[PDB]
Amino acid sequence: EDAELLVTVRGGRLRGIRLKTPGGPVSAFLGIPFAEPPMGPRRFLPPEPKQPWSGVVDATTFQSVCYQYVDTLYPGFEGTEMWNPNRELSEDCLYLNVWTPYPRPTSPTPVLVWIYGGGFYSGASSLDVYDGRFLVQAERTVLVSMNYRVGAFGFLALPGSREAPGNVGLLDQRLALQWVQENVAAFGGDPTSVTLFGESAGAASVGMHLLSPPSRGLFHRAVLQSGAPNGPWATVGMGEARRRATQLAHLVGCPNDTELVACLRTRPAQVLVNHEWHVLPQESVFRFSFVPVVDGDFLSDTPEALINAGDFHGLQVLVGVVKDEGSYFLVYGAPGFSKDNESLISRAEFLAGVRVGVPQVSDLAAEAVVLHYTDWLHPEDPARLREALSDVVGDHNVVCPVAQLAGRLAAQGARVYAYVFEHRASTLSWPLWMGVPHGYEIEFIFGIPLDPSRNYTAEEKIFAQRLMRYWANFARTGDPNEPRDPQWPPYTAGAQQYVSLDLRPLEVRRGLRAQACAFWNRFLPKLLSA
Amino acid sequence: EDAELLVTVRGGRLRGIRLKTPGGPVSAFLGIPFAEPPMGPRRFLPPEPKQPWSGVVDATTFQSVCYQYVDTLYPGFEGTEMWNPNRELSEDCLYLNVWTPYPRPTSPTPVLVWIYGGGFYSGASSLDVYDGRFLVQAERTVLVSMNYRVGAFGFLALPGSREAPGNVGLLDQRLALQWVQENVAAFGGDPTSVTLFGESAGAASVGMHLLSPPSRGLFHRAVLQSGAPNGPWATVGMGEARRRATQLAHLVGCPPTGGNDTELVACLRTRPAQVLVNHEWHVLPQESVFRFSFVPVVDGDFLSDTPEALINAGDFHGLQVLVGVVKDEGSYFLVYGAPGFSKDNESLISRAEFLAGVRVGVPQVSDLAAEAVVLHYTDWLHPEDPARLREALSDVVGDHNVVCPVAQLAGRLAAQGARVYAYVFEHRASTLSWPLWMGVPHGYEIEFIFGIPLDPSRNYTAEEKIFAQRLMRYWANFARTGDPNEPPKAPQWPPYTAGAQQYVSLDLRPLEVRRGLRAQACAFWNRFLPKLLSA
Ligand SMILES: *[C@@H]1O[C@H](CO[C@@H]2O[C@@H](C)[C@@H](O)[C@@H](O)[C@@H]2O)[C@@H](O[C@@H]2O[C@H](CO)[C@@H](O)[C@H](O)[C@H]2NC(C)=O)[C@H](O)[C@H]1NC(C)=O
Ligand SMILES: *[C@@H]1O[C@H](CO[C@@H]2O[C@@H](C)[C@@H](O)[C@@H](O)[C@@H]2O)[C@@H](O[C@@H]2O[C@H](CO)[C@@H](O)[C@H](O)[C@H]2NC(C)=O)[C@H](O)[C@H]1NC(C)=O
Ligand SMILES: COc1cc(-c2cc3c(c(=O)o2)C[C@]2(O)[C@@]4(C)C(=O)C=CC(C)(C)[C@]4(O)CC[C@@]2(C)O3)cc(OC)c1OC
Ligand SMILES: COc1cc(-c2cc3c(c(=O)o2)C[C@]2(O)[C@@]4(C)C(=O)C=CC(C)(C)[C@]4(O)CC[C@@]2(C)O3)cc(OC)c1OC
Ligand SMILES: *[C@@H]1O[C@H](CO)[C@@H](O)[C@H](O)[C@H]1NC(C)=O
Repeated sequence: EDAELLVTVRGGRLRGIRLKTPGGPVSAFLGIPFAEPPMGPRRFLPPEPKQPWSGVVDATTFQSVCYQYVDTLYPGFEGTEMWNPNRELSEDCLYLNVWTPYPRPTSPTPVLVWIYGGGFYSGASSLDVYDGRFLVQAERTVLVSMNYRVGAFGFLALPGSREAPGNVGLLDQRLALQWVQENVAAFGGDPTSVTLFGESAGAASVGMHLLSPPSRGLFHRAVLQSGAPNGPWATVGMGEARRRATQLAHLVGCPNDTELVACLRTRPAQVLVNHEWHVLPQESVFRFSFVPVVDGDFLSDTPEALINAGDFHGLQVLVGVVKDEGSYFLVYGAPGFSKDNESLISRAEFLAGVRVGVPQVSDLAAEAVVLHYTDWLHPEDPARLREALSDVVGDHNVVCPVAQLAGRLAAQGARVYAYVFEHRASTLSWPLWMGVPHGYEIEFIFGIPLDPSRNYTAEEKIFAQRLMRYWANFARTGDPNEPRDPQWPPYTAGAQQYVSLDLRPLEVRRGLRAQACAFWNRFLPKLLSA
Repeated sequence: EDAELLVTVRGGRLRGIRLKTPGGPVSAFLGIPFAEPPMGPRRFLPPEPKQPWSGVVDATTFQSVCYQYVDTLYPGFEGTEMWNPNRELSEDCLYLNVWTPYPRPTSPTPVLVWIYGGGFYSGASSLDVYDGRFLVQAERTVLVSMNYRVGAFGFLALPGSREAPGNVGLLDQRLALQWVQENVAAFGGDPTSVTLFGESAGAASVGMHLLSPPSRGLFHRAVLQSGAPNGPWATVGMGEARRRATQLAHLVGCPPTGGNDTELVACLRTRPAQVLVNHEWHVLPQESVFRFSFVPVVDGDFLSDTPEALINAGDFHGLQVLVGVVKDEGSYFLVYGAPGFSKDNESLISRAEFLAGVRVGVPQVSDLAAEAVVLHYTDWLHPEDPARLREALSDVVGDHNVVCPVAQLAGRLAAQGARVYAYVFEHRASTLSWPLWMGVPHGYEIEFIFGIPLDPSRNYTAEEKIFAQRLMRYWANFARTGDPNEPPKAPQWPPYTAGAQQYVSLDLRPLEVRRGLRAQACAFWNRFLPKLLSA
């Protein structure tokens, strides 16, 4: 019996499992319950701490995936399947995972906490691409990831009601962060050095914890990869949340908030999932039905407001984007797009594409998008229209919200590091026209290229090793830099410096699409207010 | 008596003068009356045709400059004085000039008609820079130029009223063109080949003649240099013109505000010309640049609709047009009103001076509109760089007032049947006295088009003399054939079209072909901004 795989936490005793990497073993504790199962009367309610157990919890395998919609746009295709649930779906899904060096560290090790993305409607901590073994072995951190409720289960809100208050998936995350404070020491972790990191909705989540005081006490540094709490998709107001909750009830045949939630509770989970997409008010890309709601509670104001009025002295943040943030989303709703052709759209498709990509704005607002994003010397050229519409969607949803966050944070006391990730994985199965799509930096941050049984090049392995070193340096010190030799300077609102991450050494550049983001961040809001 | 210097026109007999030019003699008939003097009771009224006379009128020197404001921002400075009146001011100013080859052409010769600019408030055909002797000598065309009333005398309007209907300066121009039809043959000119050309307000006037059918019969081709009838400075609506007329009258004590139009006008008629002139600048609604008090008025008469609407709805088959701009359209205007600007320093403005300059440069738009301008003209990697800010303000003013209106005109004329040629004039004259930062300012191609560098007393380089010869050639080729190209191995000037948008650079190097008249910038001014102003 291996004593390194026995741990006792506040609720009871756990048995882990030893895992192999090419660098040596690692200890993992997978499927640790951190909340009571949010089932039956508990659906839509905030999570309750897991009651203590007798005996030994088997923590040797990933637990169930939270109920969520499963992608079937390209059945069997690696590019979609790698994001899909790889364990059975269940509402009993509130488990977290801890990876630690082997043998377990005997002194306080810095903790990385991963929050997965997936539009707040999908994702799982068990996905291969989020495997913590390589980071833990190579950089000697403790790594934690949790499942949190997604879709209606995590974000359906009838604001004001006690039966469906909203933001419960965010409370799932907070609760797991509380669990880490109380229990990570038992694994060698140091509860006083917890770095949060997340991608997409995960990054939006990280930012939300930054802006919510009951969460802010539970971690020390933050990494936001291709996502921001101020993204136009990342939150909804109370009115639109109520409307969507109400449209979901009617689609599944339910009728007073109390009677409405009670009827929703009688419905099989899969039935709610089968109607995921149907509650959005208009045809769109990069929009998700059930997202965090601004109701004065978890967020006391909009993240934009909270960001502008925050003092961020004492915070270090790492943020960044991939080279082609918009491309992936176009195959899921823009007319004329497919992974299976060059998606060389027409001017008319570009224009209908803009209405989809910037949903719910006035025609004047759309015209201003079209103006900014048309090359008026080549207004009708298919390849430029494809790149331009990718830019529209990527800038609006990701790049410019991230730039805004970085600018405000740096100007209000935080030390910010920014990157653009510009390497297209040799193993990437999405077409070449998609460039470096959303999500495709992650396998490199987790050092997945070190897995022998996969097809990455020798250069790609070395690259993954650089990136794990940046991320872990940042977790340990608040600064990604290695000792002097090409340096990664902090991002400031004036100089606006960021680095390109690819196979070549660090290259410093200026401005996160400064001209485009001026439009989205400075001009467009004024237009929308008049 | 010299038979060449004697000519009979419908009105009576004329005696002209024989001018020396470095390439040979030219016959000039300067100061031909074409209207009854718009004096006294005829102030603000449409021009009356000149009554026949007995005997011989001496057309031997330029007549008076029409009453106008005189610039004193830099007294004695060559750059300003070259534009100022060089004859005495008078309301008695409706004279035109004809230059013809000596000996007089035997067969009918194509005619160029010049229309000066100066914001509809200033200018004269007598200026040295508009001397037609060199064009006529080099290219054997007939050149005509006319005076027309400017300022309140030309464009004060109380719309609807008989006593000050507005647009009489444009009617002055039209009467001159009728005179050309009736009389230019007597000088050896061809009334069936008449090409108008003008710069700034003159270019805008040319465009208005295109858009107004009774004018349209009087010429065949048009050249618009750095101006367009659709420019935001070039017309006002009836209400704004009335407001301005009324504030002028009020500033000079008429009536002893508003009232009977007949009475208001009669009171204005008793004021000395100079009294009106002194208050001219004072009626503009806000502090501004590139704005002028009394300009053509859209009243349904001369212009049946806005020039914008007429350009859009018009059929321009059978028409050739040549249009263009200088390299730095906006710079000149900035020293006449934008904070931080001077000809006597580098005008390296602050960001705050830039924002304030935007309000002045784009007057009478919403705050949101101004914000859109700041967004499109700020470099967000260098938002406070003084040199860049100076340049960008120059571009705001140049694009908004000149480049974008001309591009829109060119695109619409091309799309709708006209052969269009477009240019950008990029040579900065060796003799230019304005500071280096202004680059190639508004108005500084004219001296080259008119061949002024051939004038021995002036100190242009030999290359500039060659350049001027090339330019005169294109203009004359265009006037003769509707096509500036040489009827060889010489680089070709391609038509401008709404899709390819090709134009040429004019300078010391040969023709270089380029695409887009500030196409990105102009999409903002011509496509987006108007939609924003509506909403
Ligand atoms: C590129 O493909 C899109 C999408 O098409 C799907 O995948 C293709 C490879 C092929 O199997 C199509 O038949 C599929 O629909 C094409 O867009 C579609 O055009 C059809 C009509 O021709 C229309 O009914 C669909 O709605 C369109 N799909 C979308 C997403 O708008 C597009 O034309 C292809 N581009 C080419 C051929 O250049
Ligand atoms: C550039 O000049 C302008 C305008 O000024 C004139 O010419 C200068 C060469 C110098 O002799 C000035 O004193 C002249 O007035 C400067 O702007 C002016 O500043 C004065 C007071 O200093 C103020 O009353 C005026 O309103 C300003 N004029 C404006 C705003 O148009 C400008 O500061 C000069 N730039 C420099 C010195 O860098
Ligand atoms: C099939 O039905 C539909 C599916 C989608 C749909 C699916 C979708 C996304 C998206 O934006 O829209 C983005 C996405 O979620 C990612 C790209 C994402 O957001 C972030 C990260 C990863 C994991 C890479 C992802 O979840 C991977 C899975 C993705 C592509 O799946 C949209 C629809 O409306 C147009 C729709 O029909 C109404
Ligand atoms: C001194 O009083 C003022 C004068 C002006 C003023 C003067 C002026 C112009 C102009 O845009 O505004 C442009 C101008 O006319 C030209 C550049 C032009 O338009 C076209 C061609 C030429 C001949 C070169 C010009 O007429 C030459 C004379 C110019 C420079 O003179 C503006 C004022 O308001 C800010 C003002 O104060 C109320
Ligand atoms: C203005 O006054 C004159 C008298 O001097 C008169 O003949 C004319 O009809 C009046 N017009 C109007 C509109 O009152």
